[PDB]
Amino acid sequence: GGTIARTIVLQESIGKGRFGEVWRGKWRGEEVAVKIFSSREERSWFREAEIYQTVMLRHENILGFIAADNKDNGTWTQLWLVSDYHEHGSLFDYLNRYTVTVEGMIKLALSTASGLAHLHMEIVGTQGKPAIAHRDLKSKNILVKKNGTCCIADLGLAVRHDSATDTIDIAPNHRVGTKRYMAPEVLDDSINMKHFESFKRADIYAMGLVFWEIARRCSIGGIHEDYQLPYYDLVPSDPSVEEMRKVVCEQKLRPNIPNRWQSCEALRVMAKIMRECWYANGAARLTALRIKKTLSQLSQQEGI
Ligand SMILES: COc1ccc(-c2c(-c3ccnc(NC(C)=O)c3)[nH]c3cccnc23)nc1
Repeated sequence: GGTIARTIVLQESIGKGRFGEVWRGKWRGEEVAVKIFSSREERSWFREAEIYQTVMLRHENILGFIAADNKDNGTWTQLWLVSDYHEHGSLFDYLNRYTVTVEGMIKLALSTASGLAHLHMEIVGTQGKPAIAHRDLKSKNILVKKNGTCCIADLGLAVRHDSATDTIDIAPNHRVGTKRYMAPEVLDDSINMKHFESFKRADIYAMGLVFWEIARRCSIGGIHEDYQLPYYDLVPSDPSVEEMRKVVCEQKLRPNIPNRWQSCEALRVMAKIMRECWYANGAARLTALRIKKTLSQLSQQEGI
């Protein structure tokens, strides 16, 4: 029989995904994360398995995929996905529990941008990698590793591009991600979903929101802000597309950038990156590769 799910023992319930239940399990003596889907969720399981098996996807800042498998308990079949386990869990959880140093903030922002740049990058060759857009980037979908760096997770809603024909591998539905992090063009449905670059640009808007969440938690001289989700000051919990659209598209508001972020170079660099991810016009936003370059130049300066 099989050598994956058969030999894994579930230990602790982690929580529920969009589809699938998440667990901490033990495989060959090591801790692993397991996501379990029912038979009726096969389409969601298969699509996530497909994204994680993309040629050349592996990267230090992308969740490490182990395997897709099935497990029959004698009554029903379970569809499994197995990955590396990260004890800190999400960046959302990490930022709620802790404050970070200037060094800590740059490590989190650089690692996030490096993972997104890798996802977004097309690699030519026999073992080429297609460009991939996430479509649901948020702090709850980024995990924090023991070394204080991030890895991008929740790849189930991703879209992949074929550069030669300029085609996207699936027929994309509108507004699939988390409403709070939807880019202006997604909220007002002006996004041209036939152009792959549109999805990459919408991911950068969401990454800007995540950088704002991190920067709030950066403590200098014991001074920092409390943890908040972006737009906590303007929309209810679980906002609708309409509530977000009125704020982001009509009133044209963005998360507030505090005055204290101008007192420190690292916070001035982060604040400038945010403003340049938040442009209503996606074509004006920075690329993930440009952000990675800016933050790498900053990490080198701070001696991280
Ligand atoms: C390809 O296989 C997987 C397996 C698990 C997850 C996954 C994880 C996950 C991963 C690693 N470590 C942890 N660690 C702590 C402490 O939660 C949690 N959290 C989630 C929440 C919702 C949906 N999926 C997930 N994704 C993909």
